[PDB]
Amino acid sequence: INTFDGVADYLQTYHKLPDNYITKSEAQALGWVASKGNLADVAPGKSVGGDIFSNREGKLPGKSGRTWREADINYTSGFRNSDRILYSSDWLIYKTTDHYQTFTKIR
Repeated sequence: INTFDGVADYLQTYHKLPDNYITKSEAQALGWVASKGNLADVAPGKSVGGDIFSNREGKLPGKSGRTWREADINYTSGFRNSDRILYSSDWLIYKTTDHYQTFTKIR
């Protein structure tokens, strides 16, 4: 599952990202080399997702004790694309299609 709707629904319902996601640290460990654009070479079918998103430009809504995490969307192979899903600890879901420049709420 790696589509906006698909990951959005999965998260709200199962409260974890689907099995095709790995964090950046786990992908680095597995052999992911960002400037080589090789994720799909060292980890076919996998997307990076689950890392904490700091929210410093402060574009997404904050709240006492709320954490934001991210996951890449639409990724198949090559260099990571510009699409990301943003999900809080309390399950508000937002998406970005321009490298966190703008966000739209989707759930």
